[PDB]
Amino acid sequence: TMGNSTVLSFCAFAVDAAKAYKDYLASGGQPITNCVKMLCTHTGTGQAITVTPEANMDQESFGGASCCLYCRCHIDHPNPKGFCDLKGKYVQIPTTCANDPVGFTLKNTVCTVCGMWKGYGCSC
Ligand SMILES: Nc1cccc2[nH]cnc12
Ligand SMILES: [Cl-]
Ligand SMILES: [Cl-]
Ligand SMILES: [Zn+2]
Ligand SMILES: [Zn+2]
Repeated sequence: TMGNSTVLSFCAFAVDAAKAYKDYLASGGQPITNCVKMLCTHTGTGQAITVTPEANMDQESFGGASCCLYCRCHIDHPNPKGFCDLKGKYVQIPTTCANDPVGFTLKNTVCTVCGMWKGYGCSC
């Protein structure tokens, strides 16, 4: 395995950190590990990003910042404000994707209607 520090350093100093990690994953690289898994009942709302763990039976709940490429790389977030959607919150990851929470949050978008992940929880 490359190891978390080797992967995160490679992405952090890349001109495009998101593309560096996606290309690394596509190459067969081991996902970033040591995301902070939360103790929960799996009876929550199943919403994507929440003040407290909200995993349903089809999700795992994690500490938000631990699942954010930009937080883990200690680099600026790519928006005008440099605001992080995940920091200080809990993130629900479909169990089928929970081996790679950083890649999941990087690649996916929260539905502004139901507040669930588009293409997963979202039933709009
Ligand atoms: N997705 C899940 C549902 C119920 C229990 C579980 N323990 C770990 N993941 C779980
Ligand atoms: Cl580590
Ligand atoms: Cl979901
Ligand atoms: Zn972040
Ligand atoms: Zn929706």
